[PDB]
Amino acid sequence: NLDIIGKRIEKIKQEHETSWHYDQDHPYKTWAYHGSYETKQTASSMVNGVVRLLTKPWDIIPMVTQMAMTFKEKVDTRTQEPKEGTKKLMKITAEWLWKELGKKKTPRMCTREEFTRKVRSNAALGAIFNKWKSAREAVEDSGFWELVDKERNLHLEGKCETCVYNMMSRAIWYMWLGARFLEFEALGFLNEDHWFSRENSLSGVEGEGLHKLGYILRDVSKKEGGAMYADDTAGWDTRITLEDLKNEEMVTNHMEGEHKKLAEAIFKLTYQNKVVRVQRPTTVMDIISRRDQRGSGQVVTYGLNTFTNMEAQLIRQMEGEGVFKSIQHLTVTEEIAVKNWLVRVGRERLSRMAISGDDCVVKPLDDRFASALTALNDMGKVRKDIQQWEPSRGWNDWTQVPFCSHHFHELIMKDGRVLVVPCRNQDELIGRARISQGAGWSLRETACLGKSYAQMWSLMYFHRRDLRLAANAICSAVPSHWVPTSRTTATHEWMTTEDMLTVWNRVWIQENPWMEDKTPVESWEEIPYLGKREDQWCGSLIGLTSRATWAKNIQTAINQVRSLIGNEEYTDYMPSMKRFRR
Ligand SMILES: Fc1ccc(NC2CCOCC2)nc1
Ligand SMILES: [Zn+2]
Ligand SMILES: [Zn+2]
Repeated sequence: NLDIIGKRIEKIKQEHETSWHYDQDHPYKTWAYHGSYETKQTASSMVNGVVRLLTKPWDIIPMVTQMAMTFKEKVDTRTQEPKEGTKKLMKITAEWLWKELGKKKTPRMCTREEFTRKVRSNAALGAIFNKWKSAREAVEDSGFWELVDKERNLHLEGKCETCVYNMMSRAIWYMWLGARFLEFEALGFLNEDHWFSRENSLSGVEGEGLHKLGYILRDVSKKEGGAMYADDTAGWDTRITLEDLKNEEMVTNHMEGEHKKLAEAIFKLTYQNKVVRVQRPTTVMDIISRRDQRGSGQVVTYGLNTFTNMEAQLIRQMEGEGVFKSIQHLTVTEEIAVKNWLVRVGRERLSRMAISGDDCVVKPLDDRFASALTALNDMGKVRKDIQQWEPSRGWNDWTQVPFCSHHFHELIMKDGRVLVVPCRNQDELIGRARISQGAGWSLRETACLGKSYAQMWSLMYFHRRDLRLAANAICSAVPSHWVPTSRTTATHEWMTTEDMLTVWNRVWIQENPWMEDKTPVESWEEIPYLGKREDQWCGSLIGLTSRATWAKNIQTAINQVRSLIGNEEYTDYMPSMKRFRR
């Protein structure tokens, strides 16, 4: 309690000393309360007019249009302590997993220089507005780094003053850029040096890209075993136990010198003890603490989520295989059986999984996995939309498994080569491309965001008739040389001014390890679509009157957007499609 968080609390107390009141009508049951103080403020979703003008048929589809319009009672729940058998399974598994992840990697500190390059090329690092405007300005000023230095030396002393979370099934915990630096310095190596790559972790997919995930799931499907399981956890971040946070900290056992002490302090002072500020309407700022749950930077959150998910799923596999009999207590010889399973088959069992933070697919040895629920439930990783003790539904076909919000099709080219392509309901793809975040967008910046979605569709979703047509229309309506942009950046090969056919060939043919024949494709007409009925099943409007009129009259829509943008240099991309080619 207060010896580790007090200083941070003490400090905030004084910045609002003409406001501090121990409110008595405070809602928190599971968050420890400390006090309140005066504040007054809230960024909703804006429409991208370039994408909307070129997707007119979707103006009357509520699944698209409702996406642009508009539980914090899950953060305020608690998770019971796991039993001694569960705690032992996790500690053995975590010890073993860090060693395996560390065999071909060296933990190291990330640098001011690396941090500065990050901010000067924009990533969602989750900082705040104060003393400096943007992140870009604070990183150039030496005052900031003196602030960073004071905290840095405070952390080496086992103490914390300024590392405080700000809240805003989603809950995002912003910190000041300084606290974000110190987290990146100590733990950025997990992401920067690709600890969760598939090559390094066997279960992981970090840095893969949507064009690889289907091939990875098809490779898991080739293993002998049972159904493919893809259980979602109900609110994963809220189910992270203090025992989980202590198993994650064991990465520090692999460190040395300064780095070890700096990493130990992030885990002790900011992860295993937290201070948060929350906006209440009744409008005060509440200063609450708790020891458990996930509240880190989103990039460190991804790697530690992947780690603890890999651990949980290996333990569920051990349970299905009868490695241990009960979670109440491991015998002395059960401990040696678990250790020996890990050493003997651990790497094979990791290769049976695809894990992306809280998202997993597992192809276990057999279907005993389906009813192996005691460890999973007792670790607190309770499955979503199924009754606590009901067996998991198994998927018989890798093409029907959900993963990273997608499913995957096998698509055969006219020349016999096999593509495994990513897919999701087309209403979701169109509805997302019609949304922008934040204020002060010029027409040119709105156009370049539309172009980013269009190029993503040409590379990932070329097999959907409506998206290849709409992508060609947007790229025809935006000036040819204008550069695609985003405000929150997986691999993003569509973010380029290179010819999209050249990028398609590099991604799907040249650099694709599942494609033996490297013959380049010479035109978009060589590049296939889903079957017409499969395209409709996944949300295509082909066969509707609205869609036929849109496709026939597309040059009129393109010219409407060109007239709004004005006299600029444009290319007509529609003749790359058979139907507009004379
Ligand atoms: F590009 C296309 C693709 C399909 C289509 N219509 C067909 C959809 C399936 O039932 C027969 C008609 N029109 C244009
Ligand atoms: Zn601190
Ligand atoms: Zn599909």
